[PDB]
Amino acid sequence: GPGFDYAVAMAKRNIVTATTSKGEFTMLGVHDNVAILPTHASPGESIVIDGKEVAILAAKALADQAGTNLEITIITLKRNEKFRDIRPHIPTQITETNDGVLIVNTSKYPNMYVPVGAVTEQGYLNLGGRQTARTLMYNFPTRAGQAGGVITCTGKVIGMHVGGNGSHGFAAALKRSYFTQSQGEIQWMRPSKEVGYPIINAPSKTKLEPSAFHYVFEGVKEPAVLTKNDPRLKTDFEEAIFSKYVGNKITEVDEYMKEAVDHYAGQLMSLDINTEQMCLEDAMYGTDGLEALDLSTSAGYPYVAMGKKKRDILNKQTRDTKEMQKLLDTYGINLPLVTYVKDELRSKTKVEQGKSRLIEASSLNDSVAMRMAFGNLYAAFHKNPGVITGSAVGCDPDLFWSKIPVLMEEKLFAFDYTGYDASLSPAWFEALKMVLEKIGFGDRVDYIDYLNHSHHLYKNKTYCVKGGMPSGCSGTSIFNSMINNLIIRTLLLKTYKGIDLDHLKMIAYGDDVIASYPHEVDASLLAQSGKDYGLTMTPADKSATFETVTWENVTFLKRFFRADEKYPFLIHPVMPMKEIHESIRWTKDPRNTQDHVRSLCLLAWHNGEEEYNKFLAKIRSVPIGRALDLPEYSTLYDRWLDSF
Amino acid sequence: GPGFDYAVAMAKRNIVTATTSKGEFTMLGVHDNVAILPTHASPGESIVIDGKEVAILAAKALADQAGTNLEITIITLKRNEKFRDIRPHIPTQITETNDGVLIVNTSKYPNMYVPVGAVTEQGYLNLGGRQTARTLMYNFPTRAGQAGGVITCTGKVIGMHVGGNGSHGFAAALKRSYFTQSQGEIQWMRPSKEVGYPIINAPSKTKLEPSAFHYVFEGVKEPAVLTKNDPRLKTDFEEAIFSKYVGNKITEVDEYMKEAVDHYAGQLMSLDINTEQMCLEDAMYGTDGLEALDLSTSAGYPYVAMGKKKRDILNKQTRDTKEMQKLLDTYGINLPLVTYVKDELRSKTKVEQGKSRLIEASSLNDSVAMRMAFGNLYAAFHKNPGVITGSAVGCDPDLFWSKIPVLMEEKLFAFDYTGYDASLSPAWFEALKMVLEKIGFGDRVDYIDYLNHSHHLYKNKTYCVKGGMPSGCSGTSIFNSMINNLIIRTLLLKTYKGIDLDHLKMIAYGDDVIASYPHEVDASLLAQSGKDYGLTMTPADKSATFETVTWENVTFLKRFFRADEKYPFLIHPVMPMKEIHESIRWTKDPRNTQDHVRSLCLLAWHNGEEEYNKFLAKIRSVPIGRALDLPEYSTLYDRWLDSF
Ligand SMILES: [Zn+2]
Ligand SMILES: [Zn+2]
Repeated sequence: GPGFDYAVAMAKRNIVTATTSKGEFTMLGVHDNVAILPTHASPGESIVIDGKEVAILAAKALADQAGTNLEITIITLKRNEKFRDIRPHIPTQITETNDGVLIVNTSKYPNMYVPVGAVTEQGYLNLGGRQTARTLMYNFPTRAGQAGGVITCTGKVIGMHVGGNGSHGFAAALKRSYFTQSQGEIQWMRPSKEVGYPIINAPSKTKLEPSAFHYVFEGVKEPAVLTKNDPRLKTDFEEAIFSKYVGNKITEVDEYMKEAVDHYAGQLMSLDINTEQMCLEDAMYGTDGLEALDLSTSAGYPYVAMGKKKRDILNKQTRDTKEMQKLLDTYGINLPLVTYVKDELRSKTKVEQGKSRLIEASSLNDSVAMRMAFGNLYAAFHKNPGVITGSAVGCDPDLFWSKIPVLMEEKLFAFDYTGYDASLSPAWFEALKMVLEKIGFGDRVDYIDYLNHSHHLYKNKTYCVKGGMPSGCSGTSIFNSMINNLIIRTLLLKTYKGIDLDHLKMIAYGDDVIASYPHEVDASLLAQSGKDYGLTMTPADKSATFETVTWENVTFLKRFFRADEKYPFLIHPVMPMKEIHESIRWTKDPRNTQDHVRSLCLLAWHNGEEEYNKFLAKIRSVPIGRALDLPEYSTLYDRWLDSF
Repeated sequence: GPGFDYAVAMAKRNIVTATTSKGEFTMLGVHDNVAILPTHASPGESIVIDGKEVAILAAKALADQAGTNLEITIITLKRNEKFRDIRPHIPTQITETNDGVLIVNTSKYPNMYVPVGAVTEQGYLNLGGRQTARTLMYNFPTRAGQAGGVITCTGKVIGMHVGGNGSHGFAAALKRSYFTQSQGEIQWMRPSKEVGYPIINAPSKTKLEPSAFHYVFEGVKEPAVLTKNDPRLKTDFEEAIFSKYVGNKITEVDEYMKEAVDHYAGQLMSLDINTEQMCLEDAMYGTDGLEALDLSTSAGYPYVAMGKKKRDILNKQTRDTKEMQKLLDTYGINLPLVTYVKDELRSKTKVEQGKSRLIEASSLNDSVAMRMAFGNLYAAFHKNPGVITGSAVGCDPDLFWSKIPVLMEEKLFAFDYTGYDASLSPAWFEALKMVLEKIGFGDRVDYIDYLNHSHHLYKNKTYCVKGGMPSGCSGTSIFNSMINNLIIRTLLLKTYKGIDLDHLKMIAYGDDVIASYPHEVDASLLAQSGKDYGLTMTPADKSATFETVTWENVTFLKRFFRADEKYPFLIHPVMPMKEIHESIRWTKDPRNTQDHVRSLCLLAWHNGEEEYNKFLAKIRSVPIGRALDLPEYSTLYDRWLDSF
C-alpha cells in the first residue's frame, strides 16, 4: 500500500526526535527552520535534536478565534538545518481520513507506524486539565509518550498526536494557514549563477549630494538607503526592501469586476482607438501622441551585462531601426527585469525602516516590443487625458487643471493606496486583459501576462514574481491607471449596490485618483470593500479619518486646485511649497542648477505672487542663486494666460 | 453620457443596412462574415447591403431546447468583408439593463438612437402569429420596421429588436453562445512576417515509398496527407489539420482533481525522486536513466531557419557543452514551437478527411533546459515503470509484460481517448504543476506553463495555443502519463463516490492506460464523467460498446498479453501481425531493410512459432528478403528466456 509507503517517505526527511525538559517527542519539521510539537511538551530556550543541543530562536503557542487552545506550538530552530518544505502536504482544512497512519519515533518507540484506521473529527475535547479544539479521533489504544507523532494518509499530513484516553487516540488537526503561506512574497528565488543569468552591478553609494541651497531651505528627506550596511537603518535591509511583494489575494475575476470590465471597456470605445500595431520606427523614435524611447532609463537585460546603452543604439534624426531589429530577432522578448534600488529622496521613517523603492527595468526588447504592440493605445490616452480614458497620464497640469472640475461630477471622493503597484492581484491583470480583449487588443494580451508573471535579476539572485505591476516596464502608468478604473468601478458596484457607473467621473494617474459621482459616496465603506480585492485604502492626503473631499482640499497629482483671482474658471495647480523646498536641497549633477531651479519655479509660482517672490528672494540669498536666470512672477503669470 | 456614445461607437462599424425581399432592416455584423437579423425578415439567396448585392453562403434560424423560436437568424455573407469581432461585447447570458438604447438605421430611420429606458425580460411572448422566447421588454412606442435594430447599454450589446405592440417594444435577447465561441481552436493567429518570425519550409512530397514487400503483404495505410492539393483529400486540408485544437473546457482545478492531485503526488514520494537540477552535460549527453538528446528530431527555432542541426552541436564522446551553453545564453528559452505535418502512415479515412497529425518541435534550447530542469524526474520514471510512477514510459515490453499482471489489481478496466494531447484543458496543467509542487519541483513549474501556453510557427503563420499538450517537447510522454494518472483518479473519485485510490493500480503511457481496482468499475459511467473535464472517452480497442476488460482482451502498448506455454508466468507482449504487415510495406530509406525487417521480427515472433515462420517464409519469397540476416524462432525464444 502507498499510504504506508507515504508515511515512511515523509518521516524519512521531515520527522526527527526532540528532547525537552519533559522527555522525548516525535517532531515534524514543516519548512526551513519551523517545526511543531505538542504544547504540553513545553519547549525551553534550547532543545536536544538527534543527539545534540539546538537553540530556539522563538516559539509560538496556538489558540483559535475563541481563545481556545489548539495544543500546538511552532518553534523555530537556530541553525542552517533546512527541512523539506512540506507545507503543500498539509491540507488547507481540518481533514478526515478513513485510513490514517500514526507516525512516532523516539528511542522508546523507534520507527513506529500504526495503521490507526478511520480518523474522524472529535470537535471539542477535554484532554487532561486543559480543554482543546480542532482535534481528530482515531480508535486505537494510544499509549503515553506517542505525542508529537504525526497522522498521515496517502499524500497528506493531517494531524499531530497530542494524547489519548486508553481506548482512543487524539491529534490536533493540521492546517496550511498555521504557517505563514508561501504564496507571497516571491514565488521562488535562487542564485543567478544556477540559472544561466549573470550578476548585476549596482552603485553602492548614492548620486544625490547637497545642493547649493541645502541651508537656504529646510527639509527632512534624505537619499534612500542603497546598501545593507547603511548605519541609518533600523532593520534588516534585504528583508525590508522585498517586503513590498505581499502575494496574490485573488485569482478569479468575479462578477463585480467583469461588470466593471464591461462598463469601462465600454467607455473606451467612444475614443475609437486605432487597434493596429505601431511600426517599429514610431515605437522607437516617437510619433504623434508618443514620445521616443526614454534614453535616461536602463537598457535592461542583457544590454547592461554587455555594457551597451540605448544611446549607442538610436539615431535620433537618422531614425534607424536595423540596429534594433537585429537585436529583437536575436534576444527575443519576455526577458527578465533588471532590479535596481531607486536612488531618491525618502522620509525619516522610510530610511530607518529600509523601505527603499525598487526599480524593475524591462529589457529594451520588451520595451520596444510593447510600444509596437500598444503604441496606438498609449498615444490615444496621451492625446485624451480625461474622464473617457479615465487617465491623466500625459496631461499638462498648468492647462489640464482648469478642465478637470468641468469634467468631474458634482460630489468628489478619493483615497490613498498603500503599495498599490505590488498589491495588484493577478485577477486584476486578467480583468485588464478582458478590457483590451473588448477594445480590440485581445490579439496581444500575452503582454499583460508578462507584467503579471515576471522574473527579476536582483543582484546576486533571480526570482519570479507572480502578481503585482512592475515599476520599469512600458505602459506601466497607463495599465495601472486602467486597472485603477476597473477597481473604483468594482468597489462602487459592490458597496453601493445598483450604482450607475455612467455617472462615475474619475481620473487616474497610476494609483492616484480623483473621482466623483452625483451622490456623495463613503470612501470608508469602499476602503473596506477594498480589503477583499487585496487593496489597502486609506483617507486622502495621509489624513487621520475619512472625511468629505472638497474642491478646497482634494489633490490630484501632488497638487491642489485653486481658482485664479482674475478668471474664476482658470485653475492653478498648486504644488505645496514644502515639496519644492525638499527637492531643491539636493542634486545629482550640479551642472544643472539652472534647469533644476528653473523647473521648480514653474511649479512654485502657482503658490501666489507673495509666495513665489520669497522663493526667488531665498534662491537669490546665495551666490549660486543670484547668478541664475529665473523668470519673474508676471513673466510667468502673463505667459500662463496665453497658454490656453 | 458614455452609454449613448457607446451605442454610436458600436454602430459606426458593426451596424449596416440590409435589404431582403421584405424591405430594409438594421443589421448587426457580429464577427468575420456572420451577421444577424430578425427571422421574419426571411433572408433569401442574396441580399442588398449599403447599395449592392451580396450572396448568402448559408443562413441559420434559431430555436431553443424546447423547439420554441428565438426570432433570430444568423446569416453568412460571401465576401472579404470582415466585421469587427465584437463577440466579447455580447453578454454570456440574457441581460437586463435599466438604461438601454435602441439603435436603428435604414433609409426610413437614419442614425436613430432611442433612449428606451429600462429593459427587462418579457419571458414568453406572443408576437404576431408566432410565439417567441428569450425576449426583452422596453416601454417605448416602437414603430413598424425598426426590426433588426440593436439594444445596447454601456459596453454591452444585449438584444435585437424584433417587434412591438404600439405601447412597448420587444427584442430577442442576445447571448455569446449563439456564435461558435473563439475560446477554441487557436487563441489568435497571424502572418509570421508581422511579428518578426521567419517562414518555415516543409518538404511538400512524402519520404515514405513502397518497400520491397509492398505486394508480399497486404495493407491499407498510406502516407499521411502533406499538402493542400493532395487529390486524395475529401475536405479543406488547412482547416482539417487545425481542427485538432478543441479549446479549453475548464480553467479551475476542482476538489476531485485536487484530491486526485494529493493522492498521486502522494504515491510518487515512495520513489524518493532527486529533486535537484541535472547538470547541462548529463541533460545533453545522457546519464543513468536518461538517454542523450535525440539527434533524429528537429533542432527547432531559430536553428531551422539558420540551417544548423543538432549533430553539428554535440560531441557524442567529447561531451562538450560550451557550444550549447553559448546558445542558451544567446537565444534564451520559452521559444516558439516549429510546426511540421507528421509524415507517417494513415488510415483510409484519415487520408480522405485530412486528419494528418502535426509535429510541434520545441527549440533545442527548451529541450535542453527542460532536461536540466526535469532530467532527474525523467530518469526516476524510466528506471521505475510500474504502478508507483503509474508510468510505462521507458519500459521494455519483452520483459515488462510479465510484471504488469503481478502489479495490476484484480479487476481490469480501460478505455480509449480521442485526441487526448489536445483535449487537455489548462486546468489539467495546473493540476500537474501542483503534483510537481508537492514532490519538490514547484521550483520550476513555470516550464509546465510553457507547454500549456505556446506559440507555434506553422508555415506562413504564427499562432498561440492556450491549452493542450504539444507533441514535440521534452517530457511530453511522462507529463501526459502523469496527467493521465490525475484524470483516472479524478473520474473515479467523482463517479464512484468514496472510492479508495490506494487500491487503484494503473499504468499509463501517454493516453494509453491499463488500469485496475478490486471492484469492477464501469468504463461507461466514467466516460460520461469524463465529458465534464473536456475528455472524449470510448471503449478500448475501438470496440462498439463498453464491455468487460479481461486479460484475454486488454491491450497495453499496441500489444496484447499472452502467457507462454512453458512458463505460465512469463507473458509475451503479442503485437498483432496486421500492424507489422502494415509497417513492413513502406520505408523511408531502403538502405535499412535489414534493420527495419529485423526490428519487426523482434515483435512478430511473440505471435507464436507457427505464425512467425510464415512471416519469414513470406519475407523470403522475394530476393531482397532471402538476402536478409533474420533470427529463427528458437534463436529468439531461447534468448528471451535468458532475458529476464
Ligand atoms: Zn516565474
Ligand atoms: Zn500566447
